[PDB]
Parts: sequence; C-alpha cells; structure tokens
Amino acid sequence: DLPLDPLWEFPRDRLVLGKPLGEGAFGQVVRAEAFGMDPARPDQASTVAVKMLKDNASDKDLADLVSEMEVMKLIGRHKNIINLLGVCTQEGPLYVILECAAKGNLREFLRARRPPGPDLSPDGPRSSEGPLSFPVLVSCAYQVARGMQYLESRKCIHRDLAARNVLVTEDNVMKIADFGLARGVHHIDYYKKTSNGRLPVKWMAPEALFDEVYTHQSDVWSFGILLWEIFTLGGSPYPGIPVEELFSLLREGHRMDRPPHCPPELYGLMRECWHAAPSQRPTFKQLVEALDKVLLAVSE
Ligand SMILES: *C(=O)c1nc2c(C(=O)Nc3cc(O[C@H](C)c4c(Cl)cncc4Cl)c(C#N)cn3)cn(CCN3CCOCC3)c2cc1Br
Repeated sequence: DLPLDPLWEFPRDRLVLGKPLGEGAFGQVVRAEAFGMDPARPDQASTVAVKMLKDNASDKDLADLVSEMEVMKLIGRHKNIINLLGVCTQEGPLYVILECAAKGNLREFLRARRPPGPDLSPDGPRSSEGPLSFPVLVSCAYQVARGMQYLESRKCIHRDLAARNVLVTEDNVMKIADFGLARGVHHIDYYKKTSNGRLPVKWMAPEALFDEVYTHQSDVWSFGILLWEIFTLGGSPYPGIPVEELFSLLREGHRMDRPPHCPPELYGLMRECWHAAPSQRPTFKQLVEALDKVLLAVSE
C-alpha cells in the first residue's frame, strides 16, 4: 500500500519472528531472525528487533509508526543510537526493522547488576566486588551524551530521555531508543504510572511540564535525571514522592539529593542539568566533554 522505497525495503520472507520484547504507546517490538540483512551475505543470519502495530491498530497508530519510520530514515547512523536496518511496507503488515540490544534497557541492566549485599557469605577472592565499577558507569553516561549530541545535530528531540529508553548491547554499548516519536505532548496524564511503576513526569523539564515547551535543553534536564538513575544503579528518581508533591516541590525549586557513593563531580553535572533556566544548563556537547575528562581521568 505504502510507496516502495528500494533503499530501505527488506523482503519480509527473510524475517523469522520470535518472542515479543515489549509493547509501547503505539506498536509492539518483536525479536526476530533476519537473513541477508547484509546483501553481500544473503544467507547470513542476524538478530533484529521488529516494530509493528498492535492488533488494536487505529489509524493514528499506523500514522505514528509511519512517522517513526520516516524519522529513522533521516536520522542517519551512529554508534550510540538504535539504527534503522530496513522496512517492510509491501504486500503485508508494516514492519520497522531496528537493531537489537541483547541486554535490555539501561535501567534493568543496572538493577540486575547491583553489588552483593552483606547478607552473603564470602566465597572466593572477589566477594565484595560487583559487576559494576565506577569507570563503566561513567562510560555509560558518556555514551548516552554522545548519542544525544548526535541526535541534537540532526535536529532531533527525545522528549522522554530516561534509563528505560537507553538500550544495552552485548558489548555494553549504550544505544538511545525511541528518540523522535510522537508522544502526545498536549495530552499527558501526569499521574499515569506504567505497569512497571514508572512515573514519566519525573523526567520532564519544568518548561516541558509547565509550559509544554520542548528543546534540546529540556532533554539535558532529562539527561540529568538519567545521570541520577545511573549512579543509583537503576533507582527511581524523587524517591517516595507522589506526583502531587512533585508539582509543588518543583515550583519551589526542589532538587534531588546527592545519592550515596556518588562523587561530587557527577552530582555537580546533575545539578547543572537541573538549572531552572535552560540556557544555564550545559549543552550535550559540553556534557560529552565534561564526562570525557572524568572518563579519561579514571582510565589509567
Ligand atoms: C535482541 O538483541 C535482543 N533484545 C533483547 C531485549 C530487548 O529489550 N531488546 C530490544 C528492545 C527494544 O525496544 C523495546 C520496546 C524496549 C524494551 Cl523491550 C524495553 N525497554 C526499552 C525498549 Cl525501547 C529495541 C528497540 N527499539 C531493541 N531491542 C531484551 N532482551 C533480553 C533481556 N535479558 C537478556 C538476558 O538476561 C535476561 C533477559 C533481549 C535479548 C535479545 Br537476543
């Protein structure tokens, strides 16, 4: 039905759909096997993520997915974002074939890798040593910033940047997901809590929440929250604060406390990202440079 784009079009019969990975506001994502994604190796298998409409496919759902497809065609390729691999638009359901990140999103990745507690009996020479170390946490933050810097250069705004929207590959490479998506910014239920308990309003910059204004600097605010997530190892922001209290606290200019085991350098970065005036927050370019200095300083 849709026009054929030979640049991106991929034979749907070269896809083998597997287990569903997750579902969104519009569309669901399914793990799948792809054969010959590289045209030079037609019989080579690869694992990809296929986005498709749900079965309650309204025409707004289709429009949103078509919109996401066109954004993915224009955004180009970068190491630190989920890249478009191909599409299926001819003679069958609309598929958007994306890169697959084997380790899930950044939040789940961090939460599954919290250090062993003092309730465990010491076994071996590394009893206290957890999977996560400080330089790696800094690297994760750096990669997200680089990816966001790239998206900004392509004039793209995320509007819901969070640990849950950052994906982790087999090689622990950060990949920003669901970047320039329609998210119904004129009808957000600020009290809406997701199935996993997330309150997305806690990631919104004040100008976005109060004035419905989204800029790259509003993403920087969200990045600050993401920084806090990272160094709490997947903690939920504004701990124990319901949305009603969040409203008043934000109007009073309240900010999150410095989390435990977090160096003042990084909490400093967080607070800069949460400066009230968007122009007094660092740019993503400055965030990359600042995080680079820390990363190089702890990479002897
Ligand atoms: C394939 O590489 C692969 N992917 C995963 C994922 C996974 O999450 N893949 C994934 C999800 C994507 O988007 C969805 C909607 C999503 C989810 Cl499900 C969660 N949070 C954010 C988002 Cl955007 C996209 C996109 N776009 C791309 N890829 C999860 N797993 C398993 C996780 N974990 C593995 C081992 O420990 C137990 C469970 C996989 C596996 C694989 Br092979």
